[PDB]
Amino acid sequence: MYEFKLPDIGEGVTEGEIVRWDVKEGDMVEKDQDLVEVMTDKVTVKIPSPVRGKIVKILYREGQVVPVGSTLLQIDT
Repeated sequence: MYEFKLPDIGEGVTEGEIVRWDVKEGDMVEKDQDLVEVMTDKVTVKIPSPVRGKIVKILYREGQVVPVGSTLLQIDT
């Protein structure tokens, strides 16, 4: 039941926008994927995913913007 939340690398920053997704619902993933881009204010930064398991469901879609402080995906481990 690992909950993945967007960490604040920079200052406070209160915004979460998804430009590209590296995974899809109903598919398996391995601890080795760095094709995910997360935009905070006005910059694109790539970060590797140190997690693995099974994807249950996706509540967020491409082009969706929401203030920082939520889980973009529920994953069982």
